[PDB]
Amino acid sequence: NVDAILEPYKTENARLVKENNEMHLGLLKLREEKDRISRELKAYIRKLDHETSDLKFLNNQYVQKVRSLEKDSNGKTERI
Amino acid sequence: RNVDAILEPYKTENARLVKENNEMHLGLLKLREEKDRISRELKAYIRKLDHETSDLKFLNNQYVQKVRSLEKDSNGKTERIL
Repeated sequence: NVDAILEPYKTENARLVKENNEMHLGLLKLREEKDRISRELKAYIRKLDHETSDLKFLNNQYVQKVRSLEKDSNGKTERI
Repeated sequence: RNVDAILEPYKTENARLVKENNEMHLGLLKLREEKDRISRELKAYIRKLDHETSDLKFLNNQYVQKVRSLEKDSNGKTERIL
């Protein structure tokens, strides 16, 4: 009789425990996806941030050469 | 009061599980939005760096063409001197 009184509460509890476990795992799955994504994209950003820095350095290297070659093309006109 | 004492743990635990499940159901929605926001923001910053790279690559070739142009003249002017 006690078992018949308790059965609805034991069934509901089992339903809620199943759901609680599923949601804990779901959150963990999702936080791992977010964590995996963020670290991948942030790494690819660092790779592109290096390429930009190299291209910016190389562009200044050409600016210094253009100023050097323009001085030479001016010295050669003084000689002419 | 003995039936009440037998069911009180399930009544309490069930109420605790419902509260937690509701909070985690919101937690999942909040988390999927955060993941989508993070992904959009980082993928956008990647595109911003992609354009800068393309502009720097185009500008670098523009300097390569000028260096070849200036080197030709700096060679033609030496020939004129001789």
